[PDB]
Amino acid sequence: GIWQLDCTHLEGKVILVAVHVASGYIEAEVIPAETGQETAYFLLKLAGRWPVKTVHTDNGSNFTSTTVKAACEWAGIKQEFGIPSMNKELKKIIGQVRDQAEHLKTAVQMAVFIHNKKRKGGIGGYSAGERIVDIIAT
Amino acid sequence: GIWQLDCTHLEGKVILVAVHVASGYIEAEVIPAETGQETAYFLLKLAGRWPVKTVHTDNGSNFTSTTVKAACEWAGIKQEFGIPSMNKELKKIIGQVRDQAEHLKTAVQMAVFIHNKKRKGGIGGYSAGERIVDIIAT
Ligand SMILES: C#Cc1oc2ccc(C)cc2c1CC(=O)O
Ligand SMILES: C#Cc1oc2ccc(C)cc2c1CC(=O)O
Repeated sequence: GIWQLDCTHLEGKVILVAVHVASGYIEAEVIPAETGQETAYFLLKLAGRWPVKTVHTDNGSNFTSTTVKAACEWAGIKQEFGIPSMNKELKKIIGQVRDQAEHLKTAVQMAVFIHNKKRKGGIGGYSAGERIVDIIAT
Repeated sequence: GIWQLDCTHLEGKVILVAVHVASGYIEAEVIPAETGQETAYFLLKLAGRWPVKTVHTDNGSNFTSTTVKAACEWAGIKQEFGIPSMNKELKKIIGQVRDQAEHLKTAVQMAVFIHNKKRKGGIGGYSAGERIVDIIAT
């Protein structure tokens, strides 16, 4: 149930990125402007899909949102400070698709798709999408 | 990889619902007004998360959207006509939470959460969320 949440920026829009740490599986979303509400909405969606026990963030923003607090509590997500390359390689894949899409969000989702379905170096072993299912099945 | 897509309506807003047929797992989203684009966006998101091989719909709307067609083709989703209670029991769970939320979409996601994490009749056996992971792990 361990995730990292961070955010990243492109064409002046904010991309929320959750990583399932043991798998490298990602979910992402383009949000209107870093709000408590939208982070809360993304958390509640993610927790309804996967076991989400602990979310690790690297700064204080998410500790100051009333709605994130209520989402955390509603869904039983521990907020934990501290995070003991992803953003970067998702952007490479976004640039290779960017023109195949009117909306930035469609390119973000095409990039999430490829990241989660790819095999590491293109052959053999498991996708991030397969590893997350394999870890939760065990 | 078999899903059903349908849509439903509440407080004058449209809720897109995908069901993984063997599991009963659901994903849902509140969209602005039944567009090709937003259905396409929802499909591309879903396929990046789960194996999505075939989507079954019960009418023609999704066969007339250029963007749905391109999403289908990009992600390798077969669109199939014909669907050989869900909407209804999701609405019961929405009514029990509706007041716990400013936005309808938050109540939809609280209802998706409970539907996917619940056990059938409250004890024993597996949640829809556990069955989808168990079916794909096998
Ligand atoms: C947008 C948004 C949003 O997402 C959430 C997730 C969990 C909880 C308890 C609350 C919210 C809200 C605000 C609300 O609708 O009450
Ligand atoms: C909104 C939206 C949207 O979602 C998609 C999913 C797959 C594909 C090929 C295209 C789109 C678009 C339109 C676009 O951004 O080109």
